[PDB]
Amino acid sequence: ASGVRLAIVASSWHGKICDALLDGARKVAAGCGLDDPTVVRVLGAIEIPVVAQELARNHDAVVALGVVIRGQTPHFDYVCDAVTQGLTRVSLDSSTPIANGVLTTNTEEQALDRAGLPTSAEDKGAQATVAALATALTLRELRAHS
Amino acid sequence: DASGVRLAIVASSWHGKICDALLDGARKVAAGCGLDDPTVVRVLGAIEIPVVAQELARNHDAVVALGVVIRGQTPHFDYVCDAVTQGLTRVSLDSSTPIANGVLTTNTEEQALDRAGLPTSAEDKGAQATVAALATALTLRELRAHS
Amino acid sequence: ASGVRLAIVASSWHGKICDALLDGARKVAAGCGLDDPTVVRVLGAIEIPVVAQELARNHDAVVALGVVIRGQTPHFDYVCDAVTQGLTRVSLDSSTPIANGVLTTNTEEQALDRAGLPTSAEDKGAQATVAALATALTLRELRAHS
Amino acid sequence: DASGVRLAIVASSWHGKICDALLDGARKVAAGCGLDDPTVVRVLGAIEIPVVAQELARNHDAVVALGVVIRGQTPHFDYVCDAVTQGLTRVSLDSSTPIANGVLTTNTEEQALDRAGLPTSAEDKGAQATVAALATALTLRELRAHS
Amino acid sequence: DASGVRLAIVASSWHGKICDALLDGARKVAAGCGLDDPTVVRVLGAIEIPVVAQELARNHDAVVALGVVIRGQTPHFDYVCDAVTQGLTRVSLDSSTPIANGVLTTNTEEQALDRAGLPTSAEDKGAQATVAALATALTLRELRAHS
Ligand SMILES: O=c1[nH]c(=O)c2[nH]c(=O)n(C[C@@H](O)[C@H](O)[C@H](O)CO)c2[nH]1
Ligand SMILES: O=c1[nH]c(=O)c2[nH]c(=O)n(C[C@@H](O)[C@H](O)[C@H](O)CO)c2[nH]1
Ligand SMILES: O=c1[nH]c(=O)c2[nH]c(=O)n(C[C@@H](O)[C@H](O)[C@H](O)CO)c2[nH]1
Ligand SMILES: O=c1[nH]c(=O)c2[nH]c(=O)n(C[C@@H](O)[C@H](O)[C@H](O)CO)c2[nH]1
Ligand SMILES: O=c1[nH]c(=O)c2[nH]c(=O)n(C[C@@H](O)[C@H](O)[C@H](O)CO)c2[nH]1
Ligand SMILES: [K+]
Ligand SMILES: [K+]
Ligand SMILES: [K+]
Ligand SMILES: [K+]
Ligand SMILES: [K+]
Ligand SMILES: [K+]
Ligand SMILES: [K+]
Ligand SMILES: [K+]
Ligand SMILES: [K+]
Repeated sequence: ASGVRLAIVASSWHGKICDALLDGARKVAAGCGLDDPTVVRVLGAIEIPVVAQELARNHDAVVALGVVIRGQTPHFDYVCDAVTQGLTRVSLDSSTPIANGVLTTNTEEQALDRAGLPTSAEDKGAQATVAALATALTLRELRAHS
Repeated sequence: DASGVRLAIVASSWHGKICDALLDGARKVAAGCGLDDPTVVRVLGAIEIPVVAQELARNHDAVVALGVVIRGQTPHFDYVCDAVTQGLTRVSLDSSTPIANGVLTTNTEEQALDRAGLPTSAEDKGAQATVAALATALTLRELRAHS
Repeated sequence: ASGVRLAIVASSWHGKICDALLDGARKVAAGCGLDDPTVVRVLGAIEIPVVAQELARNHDAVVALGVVIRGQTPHFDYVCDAVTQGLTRVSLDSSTPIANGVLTTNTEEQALDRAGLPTSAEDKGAQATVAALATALTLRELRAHS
Repeated sequence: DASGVRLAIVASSWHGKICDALLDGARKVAAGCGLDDPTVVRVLGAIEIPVVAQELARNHDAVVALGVVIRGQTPHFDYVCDAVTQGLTRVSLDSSTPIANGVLTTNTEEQALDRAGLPTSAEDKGAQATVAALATALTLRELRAHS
Repeated sequence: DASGVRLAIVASSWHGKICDALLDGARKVAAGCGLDDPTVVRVLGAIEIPVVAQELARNHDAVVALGVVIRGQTPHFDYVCDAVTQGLTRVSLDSSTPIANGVLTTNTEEQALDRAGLPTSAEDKGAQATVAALATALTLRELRAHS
């Protein structure tokens, strides 16, 4: 996976968790032979798909990272619905893997357990990057060459 | 700073007070970021927002949507919100322009007041949405083509 | 408001309420100077989007009126889902406001109370027309002239 | 009259008895409206309906989709009905052709029988879906260009 | 005899044993139908399927999608299923190609095992998806232009 162009875009709402998710992503890339990928920051999860649409015109793969926790209003449902619609529409418009590494949890302890911190049980940020990179290599084999 | 961006705000009128509070907080962030007079447009309900926002998109770098939708005794709450979701998301990708979602979705009237930026409110979503739109407009400019 | 082309498309399912909706829309059209709007009838709410798509080709605003009441099956949810997706896609393809005056209630007494009958609480049929006319008048001032 | 309209019907196969009962009511209405032999095509499941409906819309004025989806023990039910709702809605507007939704969504099997047009049923949705398609086509015919 | 049709299969890897069980059933239906060597591609997750299926569609008459999504402790379940539903439905209509939906969605692991087609399973949904893709392909072939 040395010749694949990778991009990462991560939101900033709930800072501590997002930094953990970006850390797993970066570590997976460097171990797979990719030094410095393109990393872009945004404020919220709803602003992700419009930045990924721009990034897909120059890269082989995009990894989107975020965290959305349930509150006391039905606001949770609609923030997650946009990300679902947006990323799916960007993937098929540009024929590029967009990996969804956006966490959707009920409590904030669950979000901490899936970010890849010292005592976490999981790192879905690392999973997402492996997902994007493997797909990119697959598309390269299936396409016109040699 | 964000002095060079073209910004538009579109806000509905259903529930006057809360809408007037959301517009107030949005205007204060715009002014503090260097933008004195943005394009402000009023509409009746939240369903009319996406079509007006599509018009603003072909002349602006950032569009901010403001409104309030409170749950009644019929499932009418669900489908008003569903319309705003699909509309604002499709507009954003057709025009390659960030559209901020600052339309409140609450169960009670108290909650809606508490997130509107009034004297004794817990937060202001209208101010939050305007920061979301300007910052994403500045990012796209850096990513896009310049000398 | 007299220079506005206005089309109204009303469903037939639950006849009594539909005619109450349609006459509320008529009164507020006539009061705003528009004596004779284009009125088209359809049977089910599902058939509204396709007819509105046609009416958008030579009108400034379209109003959609209907009634959907919940039964013993999840059928209620999918009828509303179609209406939501259709009118949203019709408004954005033709850059025309399409007012959503389709009533969605749990019991029948609720749908009567929102129809604008002699002793009802309010009239959503009139509200939807004011919504279309005002938005049409807004798009007029924003667009090219003179 | 109403005999100038060309009609197409696509019905899935999942659940034997009920699909045939839906097609029967559809067939009765068409012949009663002057249309003796409409284009009938069979598919396996409800997910395969949209893609055949897209093909039939290229030389027909109206298309009727028929089928049955009954709830099981997994959330599978929700996602079969989403694909049908999304698919047909896209097809109807792409081709500017009415696509009638006569696919049943029920919690039990006894509910799906009662709405299929059987000897002891309370109603028949297959007949209602066809009427909806023919009427809408005739309306579009009048609204569109003719000498 | 479906010896003429060009078939592609795309199967995710999340939950290894079940994804092997799904693909085994799909290969066997293809082999009995006269199709010896189909195009088999693997991916990591279910979200990754629609984009690989879109590439496969440019060169095949039908595509089969296989995978497993089991519910957890967070609302994550709904959203992974939502993306698969939207993606596949849009791909099938864009390309005018049947895309069979053999991605399992269950509440327990024991339920996903029972519909995969193991030695003691109740059913095999992998085989069911392929039969759906092949039959629809032959139908579109009959409906489309030929001398
Ligand atoms: O196929 C999957 N089944 C699951 O139960 C499950 N849970 C889960 O988190 N994923 C992730 C997978 O769909 C994607 O690789 C990822 O979400 C995209 O970045 C998956 N994938
Ligand atoms: O990433 C987010 N996580 C949340 O829990 C959450 N709650 C919340 O209100 N936002 C805002 C974000 O979705 C948008 O930027 C905002 O709606 C402005 O359009 C976010 N963003
Ligand atoms: O306007 C409707 N209100 C309802 O409560 C209801 N229930 C119901 O089954 N329909 C059918 C109608 O939307 C369509 O004509 C039908 O789906 C056939 O395409 C309708 N229409
Ligand atoms: O902003 C709104 N909040 C609500 O709770 C609510 N409920 C409600 O019925 N409307 C009307 C609005 O969506 C539209 O103007 C109307 O549907 C006409 O198309 C609104 N608007
Ligand atoms: O018509 C159907 N009704 C159901 O309840 C049901 N459940 C179910 O799994 N299918 C399969 C069908 O949607 C597709 O042919 C299958 O998913 C392969 O793409 C169907 N089809
Ligand atoms: K690319
Ligand atoms: K190749
Ligand atoms: K723009
Ligand atoms: K640049
Ligand atoms: K127009
Ligand atoms: K002007
Ligand atoms: K046609
Ligand atoms: K005409
Ligand atoms: K093909």
